[PDB]
Amino acid sequence: SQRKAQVRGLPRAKKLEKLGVFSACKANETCKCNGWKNPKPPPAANLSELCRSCEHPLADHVSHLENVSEDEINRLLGMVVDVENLFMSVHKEEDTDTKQVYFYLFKLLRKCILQMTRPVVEGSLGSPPFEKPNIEQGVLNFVQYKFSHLAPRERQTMFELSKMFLLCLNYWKLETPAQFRQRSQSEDVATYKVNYTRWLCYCHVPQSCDSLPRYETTHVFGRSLLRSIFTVTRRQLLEKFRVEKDKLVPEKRTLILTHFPKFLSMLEEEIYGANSPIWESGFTMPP
Ligand SMILES: [Zn+2]
Ligand SMILES: [Zn+2]
Repeated sequence: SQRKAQVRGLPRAKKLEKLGVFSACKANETCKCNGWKNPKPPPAANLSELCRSCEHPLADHVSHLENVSEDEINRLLGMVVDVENLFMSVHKEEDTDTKQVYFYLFKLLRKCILQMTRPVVEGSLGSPPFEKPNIEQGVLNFVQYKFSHLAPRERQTMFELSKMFLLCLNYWKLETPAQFRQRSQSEDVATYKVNYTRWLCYCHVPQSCDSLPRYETTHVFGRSLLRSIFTVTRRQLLEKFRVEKDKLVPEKRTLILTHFPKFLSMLEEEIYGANSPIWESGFTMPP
């Protein structure tokens, strides 16, 4: 997000050079080049410099940008930075499933710069939302269902803990399907791999690469994903508390220690219990 700020502050000539790298040549009706390649060994390139690949000037790769607005140039530059970022991540990524998603998104964004379009993810994985009621609604229903009768102070503390839990879920990294496979039944794995891919494309990667449409984990998923992940999230949360507790202000420290474990235990019952009412779209409280 800081390399983004820096490139968006450059003179327009330099911005066009950066974009020319990812832009189609229109020197003539037959040139099929998809990007200007600087002929110099690796201050703005002159528009007359000839592409290494196709020998047509930079001008002919960026002429479509001559009259576009400043904000549209900056949107495109954002995609360039995300393309650079995804490219690094693809090469660095050990996990197959993750690497393939990063590579799909890399190609998607590169193609959008080439076509001056807006990215949208597409494939057999479907599009959001994935399940209703979603996690955010389930958790709201849970707080009403179990805690409505508490005194207003204790009730506020549960609400605050619910908001913290939802914020955690929205930034927490899911297990890879390979990790999930090591603790689960083999037939559960294919369904988790679809949800993990959805999660990466719609939720997690867009947090780092904001040219992609961004959806909250807790808004597009529901009980099924929550059943897959919750026991690990819970373990990770309680462990993180053990590590960080003493950096919290004492009021928060005490409240987490004495109310959060039970909140999580009680939510676990509603997540996995066949008989829970909080996952019905019709959920309401008595008058
Ligand atoms: Zn050309
Ligand atoms: Zn070219």
